[PDB]
Amino acid sequence: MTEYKLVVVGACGVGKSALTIQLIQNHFVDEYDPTIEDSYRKQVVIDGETCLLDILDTAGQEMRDQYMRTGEGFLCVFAINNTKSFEDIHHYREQIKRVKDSEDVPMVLVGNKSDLPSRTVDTKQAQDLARSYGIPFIETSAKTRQGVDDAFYTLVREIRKHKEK
Ligand SMILES: CCC(=O)N1CC2(CCN(c3nc(NC4CCN(C)CC4)nc4c(F)c(-c5c(C)ccc6[nH]ncc56)c(Cl)cc34)CC2)C1
Ligand SMILES: Nc1nc2c(ncn2[C@@H]2O[C@H](COP(=O)(O)OP(=O)(O)O)[C@@H](O)[C@H]2O)c(=O)[nH]1
Ligand SMILES: [Mg+2]
Repeated sequence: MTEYKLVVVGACGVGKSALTIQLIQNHFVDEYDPTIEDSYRKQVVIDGETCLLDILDTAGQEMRDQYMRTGEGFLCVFAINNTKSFEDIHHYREQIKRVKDSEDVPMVLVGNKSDLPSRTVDTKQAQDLARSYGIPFIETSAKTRQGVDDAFYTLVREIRKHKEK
């Protein structure tokens, strides 16, 4: 069983906890406690490989540098109806680059809440940013579970592309 250490980063309220809960439990949580920062496991077969995913759901206030230093891949999450959350991505990416001392860190940009009407961040802005960074862009809904598996599996794939597993 190969382990993958994943970290989910991004602003409060973008749906980090809700995505993580969906992947594991196939349940959408309407409110999940914003101060619960924890680590979750999921055994999944991806491309004929039994993976044990170790997902840190970041939370709390602004041991951290430990998961950040050793995490193999990062989900950088904004909400499509939260312009500030999107603007914040630059900071998360910068800081991840710093800790890894690398422009090439396995990462996926996730634009969540795709079910909500009238996005304030359009797919073009999100694609432009992902392209600049050399990373995939995936739109999700934790509410409906759409793109949720795609985000996490694509991250596992970006990790493999970077390093032997
Ligand atoms: C509602 C509760 C919830 O859901 N939360 C998730 C939550 C968001 C706030 N968080 C962070 N915020 C800020 N800074 C600010 C100031 C100005 N900007 C523009 C935006 C935020 N920096 C952060 C940061 F640098 C890192 C980080 C990175 C990337 C890389 C290596 C690292 N080593 N050590 C920290 C760190 C991490 Cl991991 C989080 C925050 C932490 C975790 C709280
Ligand atoms: N419509 C909708 N609401 C969502 C989605 N993801 C999360 N939410 C809601 O947005 C709020 C913040 O979600 P949460 O998962 O706690 O975000 P976090 O602060 O980044 O962990 C919660 O009320 C969720 O129910 C989504 O895809 N769609
Ligand atoms: Mg949370």
